[PDB]
Amino acid sequence: SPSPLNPGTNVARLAEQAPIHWVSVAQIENSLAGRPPMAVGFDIDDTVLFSSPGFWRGKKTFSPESEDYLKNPVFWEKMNNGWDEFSIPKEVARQLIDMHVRRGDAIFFVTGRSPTKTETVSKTLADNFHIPATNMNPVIFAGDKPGQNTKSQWLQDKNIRIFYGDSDNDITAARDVGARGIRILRASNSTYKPLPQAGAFGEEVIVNSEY
Amino acid sequence: SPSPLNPGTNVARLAEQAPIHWVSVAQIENSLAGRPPMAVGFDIDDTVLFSSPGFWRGKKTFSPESEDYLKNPVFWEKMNNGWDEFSIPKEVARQLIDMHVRRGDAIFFVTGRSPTKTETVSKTLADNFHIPATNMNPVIFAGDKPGQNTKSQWLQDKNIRIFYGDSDNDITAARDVGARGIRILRASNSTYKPLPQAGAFGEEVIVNSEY
Amino acid sequence: SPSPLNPGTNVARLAEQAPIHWVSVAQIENSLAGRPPMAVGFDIDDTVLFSSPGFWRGKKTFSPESEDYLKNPVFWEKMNNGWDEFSIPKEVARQLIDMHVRRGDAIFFVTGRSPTKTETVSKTLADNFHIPATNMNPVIFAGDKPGQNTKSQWLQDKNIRIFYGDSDNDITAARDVGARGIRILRASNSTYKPLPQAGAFGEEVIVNSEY
Amino acid sequence: SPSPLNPGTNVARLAEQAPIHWVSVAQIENSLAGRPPMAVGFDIDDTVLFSSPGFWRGKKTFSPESEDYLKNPVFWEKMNNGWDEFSIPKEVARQLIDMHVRRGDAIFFVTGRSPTKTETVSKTLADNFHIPATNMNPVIFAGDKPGQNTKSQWLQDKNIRIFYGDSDNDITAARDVGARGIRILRASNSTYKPLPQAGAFGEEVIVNSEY
Ligand SMILES: [Mg+2]
Ligand SMILES: [Mg+2]
Ligand SMILES: [Mg+2]
Ligand SMILES: [Mg+2]
Repeated sequence: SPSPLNPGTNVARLAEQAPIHWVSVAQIENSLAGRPPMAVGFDIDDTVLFSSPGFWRGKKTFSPESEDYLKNPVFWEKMNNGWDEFSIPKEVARQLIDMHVRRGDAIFFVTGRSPTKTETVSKTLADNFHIPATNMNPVIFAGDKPGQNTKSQWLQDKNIRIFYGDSDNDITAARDVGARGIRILRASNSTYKPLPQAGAFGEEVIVNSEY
Repeated sequence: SPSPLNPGTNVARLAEQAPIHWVSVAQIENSLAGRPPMAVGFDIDDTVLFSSPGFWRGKKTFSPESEDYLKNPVFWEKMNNGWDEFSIPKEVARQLIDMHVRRGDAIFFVTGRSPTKTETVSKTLADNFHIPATNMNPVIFAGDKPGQNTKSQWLQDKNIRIFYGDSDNDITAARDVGARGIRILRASNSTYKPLPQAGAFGEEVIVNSEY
Repeated sequence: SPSPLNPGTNVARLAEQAPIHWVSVAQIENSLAGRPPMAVGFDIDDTVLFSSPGFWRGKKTFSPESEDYLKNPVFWEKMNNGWDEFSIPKEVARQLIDMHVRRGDAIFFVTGRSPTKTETVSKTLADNFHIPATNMNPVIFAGDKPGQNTKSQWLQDKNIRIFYGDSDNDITAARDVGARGIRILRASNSTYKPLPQAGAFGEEVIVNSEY
Repeated sequence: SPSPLNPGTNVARLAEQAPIHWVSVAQIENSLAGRPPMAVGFDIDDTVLFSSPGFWRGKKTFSPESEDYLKNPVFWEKMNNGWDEFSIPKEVARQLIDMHVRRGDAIFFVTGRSPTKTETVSKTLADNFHIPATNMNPVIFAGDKPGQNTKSQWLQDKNIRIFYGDSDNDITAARDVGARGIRILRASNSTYKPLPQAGAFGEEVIVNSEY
C-alpha cells in the first residue's frame, strides 16, 4: 500500500525497545558454568544454516506457484543430499557449537525436514562446524505434520536440556518437555516468511544472531 | 490500551530505517565552506534550551487542567524573566552556535513565546552559549497565533538563510522564505507532546540532537 | 582515529543489540501476581524525577567551575524545598507507582540527596504521582554521614523487596540485601554524566524508561 | 578492552544515528518525475542478488584456505552458468527494477565478475525480475583485464544516469562519470566481508535494502 513520501520519526521511536530478554553466547556459557555434560539440540534451517538457497531453488524447480515442493519427495532427496553445499553457516551457530563442545555436551540437530533414503546433512554439519565424533549425533529428520510438534518427543527421548531455534515451534518444543528454548533470529533475506516474533514466549533471544 | 505481555521482534524491524536525511554539525559546516558571513536563526524551546521545567511549572501554577497558561501574561512574565535559569542548554546547540560564530554569522533567536515588558532570555542565551556581542542579536518574541506562521516574516526581514528548530512550523517558516530549514529532535522527556515527525518535509535532521 | 565527515554504516551495526534483560511494567506486574502487599522503593533523581533543572541551576548558581554545589548546604536547602517544582516526573514512574499502589504496596523513596532542615520533596512526589496517604511514606535520606544509614540498610529496615533506580549503586544496594534491583534509563539530557550502563550487572532494565 | 559479560547500554547509544542520507524507492521515483526514459545500471552481487551461496560453495570447493577461487576459471564457469539458481533476489531490486521498467528506462547490469565462455546470469536476472525484452540488456562484464573496459567506461558508454551498488567502487564509478551513485546495503550474512560503510561518500543509501 502507499505511504507518506517523507514519514519522519522522533526520538521516542528511535530509542524504543521491545521488552525482550536478549542474551549473548558468553552469558549462556556463564549460566552453565560447572554444569556437567548434557544433551543440547539445534534446529537447522535459519538456526545453524542459511539454507534458503536450496529451498528457493526447490520452490522454483518443483512448485513455483505454491508450497507443494515441501511435501515432494524429489525435492527432499535433492535438499538432503547436496543442496546444503550452498547453505551458509551462521556465526552464532559456530559460537554456540564451539561452546557446547568446550563443555563436553552431546550435540543433536532436530529438523522438520522430511527424512530421505540417504542424507549428507550430518556430514555437512560435522565438517562445517568442526564437531568431534564424540559430540556429534546423526541429524534427526522429524518431518512436518500440521497439528503436531514433531520435535517435542525427540527432545524428550534424547533428554535435550537446551534447544536452539528460529521458529515458534522450536521454542514451544522446548517448553513441551521443560527444556530451555533459546531463540536465534531468522535473517531478513530468508525465503521463509513472515519472520517469526523472536521473544514472543518470553524466551531468551541471542543478540546479533541473524548471521 | 492493553498489548501482548511478550510482543517479540524480528531482524527486519530491528534494522528498519525511516528514509530521513540525517546530517551532522560537521556536514553542515562543510556544506557552508567558503560561504561568507550571513544571518542564521534558531528556535529556542527544545532547539537550544530544554525549557520544559519552566513550561511545566507554568502549567501546574496557572492552568493545571488546560493550555490556558500559554495565553496568560502572568506566565510569560515569569517564563521570560528567570525561569530559564532551570532551562538546560542542548549540546547540539552549543555545537551549532560555536560553528556559526566560527563562520562570522549573525545569530538570531526567533521564538513563538509571547513578548513581555522585560526579558532576560537574550542574556541567558548569550551567556550560556558564549555568543560574542557582534554575533548576538536580541531574541525576537514572535508569539503564537493559530492560522499564521508568525516566524516567517521575521526570517524574511532578517534575511535568515538557515533556520534551526524542533517543530513543524520552524521548518515551514524556513520553507516560506526559501531558507534552509534544519530539524533538531525534541527530547522524549519534553512536556510538549506529541513529539513532531522530524523529517516529515524532507528536511535535514541533525543526528543525536535530542540532547 | 579519524571521525570521518561521512562515516557511513552497515546492517550488522544497524541491527546490533546489546545483551540486555529488557522488561516492561506489565511483565513486572505479571511476575508479582498473587503476591500480598509489600514494601517497594524508588531512587528519586533520574528514576522518578528528571531533576536536572534544579541541579543545573544549582551548579551555575553555586559552583559554576566545579562540583562543589553538591556539598553546599545552601544548594540543598533550595533543591529540597521547592526547586523540584521544576523537576519533570517520569512516565515510567507514573506507571510503576500506579501499578504498585493498585497492589496495595507501600511506596518508599530512598535518596542520596543531602538532608536538610525541612524538605518538600515528599509532598511533591505524593502530589505528582497521586500517591494515596496509606501508600505514601516520607522520603528517606540515606548516606554515609554520621547518624545516617546507607541505602542498603534502609532497604533492609523497611523490608523493601524491589528497588528501582538509574545508577549502579541503586542496583548494588538492592542486591547486597537480597532485594530485586530493577534499572531505569537515565535521560540523555540529564546533567548527571556520564550515563550509566543500564544492565551492567545483568539486572532487569525497564524499556523506554528515559521519559 | 574488556568485553564485559553484562555490558549494559544507555539511551544516548540506543537513540544514536549515523549521519546517513537515507532514501526510499518512492523518494527516488519522485526525484525522476517527468524525466524521459533513460539508461540505469545495477551492480549484481549483493545489490540485486544475494549470490553468497555460490561464492560460499566456490570457496569451499576450489580454495578452502584462500581467496584464489576468485581467480579460478573453473569457479567462474560454474558461478556464471547456473549457480545463480541458488542466489536469492533482493526485494529492494524488485522494487527498483519495477519502478524503472514502469518509467520505460533501459536496465543494465554491470558486474566485476570474471567473464566466461558462456553466461546464463542475464537470463536469471530477466526471469526473476520480470524484465521485459525491450528494457533488458545482456550483463556487462567490466574490469581491468586486456580488452575489457572499466565500470566507469561502461557507465559512460551506455549513458547510465543512475548506478545502484553495494560497494564503494560502485559509487565511485558512478561519480567519476557524473552519474548518480546510490548505495544498497550488503546483507550481514553475505560471505563478502567486511561489510562496506554505506554512505561513506555522502551518497544516498536506500533504506532496508539488505533484503
Ligand atoms: Mg528453522
Ligand atoms: Mg521549539
Ligand atoms: Mg538516581
Ligand atoms: Mg556488489
